[PDB]
Amino acid sequence: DWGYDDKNGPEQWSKLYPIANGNNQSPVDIKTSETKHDTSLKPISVSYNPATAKEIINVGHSFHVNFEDNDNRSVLKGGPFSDSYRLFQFHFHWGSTNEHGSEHTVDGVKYSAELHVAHWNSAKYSSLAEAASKADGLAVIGVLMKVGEANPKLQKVLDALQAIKTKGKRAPFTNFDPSTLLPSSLDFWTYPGSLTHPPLYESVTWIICKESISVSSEQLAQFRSLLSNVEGDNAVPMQHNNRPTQPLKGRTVRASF
Ligand SMILES: NS(=O)(=O)c1ccc(NC(=O)NCCNCc2ccc(F)cc2)cc1
Ligand SMILES: [Zn+2]
Repeated sequence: DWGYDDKNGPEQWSKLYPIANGNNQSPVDIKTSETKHDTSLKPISVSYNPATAKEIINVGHSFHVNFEDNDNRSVLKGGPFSDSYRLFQFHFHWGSTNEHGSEHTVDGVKYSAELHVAHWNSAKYSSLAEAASKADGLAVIGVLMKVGEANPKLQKVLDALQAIKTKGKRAPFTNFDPSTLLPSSLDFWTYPGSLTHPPLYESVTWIICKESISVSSEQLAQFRSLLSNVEGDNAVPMQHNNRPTQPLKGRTVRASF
């Protein structure tokens, strides 16, 4: 089993998953003086149906909000993509304290948390399971979360956590459009990368928003009060789940702006 402890964490993942030392690993530090503006990048277009929201689940190291993905009711288009990508999940990463928590960094600056909105290429593949290992299979929007004022748009998510406190618990999570969590501007960086935890597939086209969203210190505390243990065991809070940034290995981060 992999995790984020010193024994099973990011620094040891390569033992079980050798791709952890690959050439397209995520997250990365975005150095803005080295980004390349691309005039061929179109605007990001998201159109999500709130009826596709399905379920929230404690997965031990984090929690996931999953969506019905049987059709194109909820899609991401534009940016670097010619294909439509179907929403299937969003989740967060956070750190042990406010000073860190994001996965991507910008000019070395660490933010308090990071939102990931994940999609799969339904123009080319028939399912998430098929798409997840293909180089053009996944598209994930990352939004950096800067500690400050409480973010009211997180409210439904935060209010749901008390029903999935321990590992494996799950509950209906319906009628929610996660485009309400995105920043007002969708100016972005993009680069070819990977899942940020095992199985670390190098299948993700990343879309990192330039604008951050807010989160309060107490809202972050609610994430960290989720438990990684199963019901009845000694409580083990989910203190953190962000991977360190990884070498670019010659990749180009492109800017839409
Ligand atoms: N933090 S993140 O990079 O946004 C991020 C991290 C992890 C995920 N999870 C997945 O992608 N699960 C797909 C796994 N499907 C089973 C499977 C697929 C292929 C295969 F060969 C064997 C089994 C999503 C986003
Ligand atoms: Zn993630």
